Amino acid sequence: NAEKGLEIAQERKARDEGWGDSIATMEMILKNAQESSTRLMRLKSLEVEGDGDKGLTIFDQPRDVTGTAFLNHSHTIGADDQWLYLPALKRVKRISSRNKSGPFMGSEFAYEDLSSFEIEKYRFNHLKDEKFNGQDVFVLEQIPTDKNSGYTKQVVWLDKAHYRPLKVEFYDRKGALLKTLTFANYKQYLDKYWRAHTMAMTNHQTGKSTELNTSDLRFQTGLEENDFNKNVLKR
Ligand SMILES: [Mg+2]
Repeated sequence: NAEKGLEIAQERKARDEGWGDSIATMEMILKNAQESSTRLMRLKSLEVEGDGDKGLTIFDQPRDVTGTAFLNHSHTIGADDQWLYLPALKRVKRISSRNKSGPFMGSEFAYEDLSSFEIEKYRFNHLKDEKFNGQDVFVLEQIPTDKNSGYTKQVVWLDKAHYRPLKVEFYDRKGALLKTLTFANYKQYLDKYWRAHTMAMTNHQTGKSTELNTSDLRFQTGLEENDFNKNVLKR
C-alpha cells in the first residue's frame, strides 16, 4: 500500500525529531582504485523549524582537502541550497540543483545524498516485511519527486523496532541497481536519536566504495542558524 508506506515513513521521521543540533567528528574512506585513501572532516548539523536540516561539513585532513567545505540547506519543497567552498582561490560555488546527482568530491555519495531525508521529497510504497541481519524490517520504496535526481527509486530496509534504515538500495535513471548504503554501529542519543557510526556506500556498477565513520557525536552544542550562513564558508 502507498498509505502504509507513508504511515511508516511519517513514523520514521517523527522518531528523529527534536535533536536540535549535533557536531560529528568523522572519517571518509574512499576505496576508489587498486587501493585506499582517508579524509578527516567535521559535520555540523542543525534541525530547522518547518524545513529540512542544515549541514556544514569541513575537511581537515589530509593537505589536499584541508579547508574544503560543503554547506547544505535542505528544503522540503523545491531545490536544496548547496555550496562548495574551495580554499585555494577562496571561492564559494553554488551547486546547481540540475547537478545534484553528481559525485561529491570523488566519492560514491552524490550531492543529493547529503541532504536530509524529508517526506515531501518522495512518494512511498510499502513492499513487504523481511528479516534482515536478524532484525524484523519493513521493506519500502521511495521514489524521488525531483526529475533531477540520479535515482528512479530507492528501496529501504527499515527496522521495525527503531525505524532506522539498515540498508538502502539506489536504482539509476535506467532502472538498474546502482549502489547500496549500509548502516552499522548504531548508537542512541538523548534516549531518542539513533545515529550510525559506520556507513558504507558500495557502487555495484563500478565497484568503488566510500565509508563514513563517526568517532564522536555531540548533541545540542549551541549551534544556531547564523552558523550556517553561506558567508561563514570563508571562516
Ligand atoms: Mg509488510
